[PDB]
Amino acid sequence: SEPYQIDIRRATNTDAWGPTPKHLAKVLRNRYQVPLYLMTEYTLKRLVDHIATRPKNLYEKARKDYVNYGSEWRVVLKCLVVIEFLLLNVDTGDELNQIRSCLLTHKHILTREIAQFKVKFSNDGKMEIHERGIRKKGELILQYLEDSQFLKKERAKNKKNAL
Repeated sequence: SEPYQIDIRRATNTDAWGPTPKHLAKVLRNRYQVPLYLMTEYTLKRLVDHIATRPKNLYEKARKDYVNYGSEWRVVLKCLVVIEFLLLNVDTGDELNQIRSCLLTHKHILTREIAQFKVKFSNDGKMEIHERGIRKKGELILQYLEDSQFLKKERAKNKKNAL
């Protein structure tokens, strides 16, 4: 119910389209009122909660109600897009360190859950490409955490057309 949470939810909704540049900018502007640690943590919690809501097998698939069935992969991918966007766009020092500390605290999400991610079913038959997309985004985030110099340069490149 907090404003930053509504913004993150908009950016990471189950809709087929988005996030737009404006959605991401809106999430980012919460840094003037909310710590980056919390923005990062809520993004991870949404990611985890939407991974957990999926059925394990056909028995539970048929018996749990499961709104968003076959489109949960989108929330997962968009949450990773938000994390990548924050890493590239927040200020050096306090803001960036807060994101990184939150990700490191929960590093298993990247090193296990995302690394091993499977999309069993998606509504358009394209499970393979969605799975690949998610693992790739997870890989990029891990690279940013593993190689500070790469992250530093990408952040500098990201400013080239800032205005």
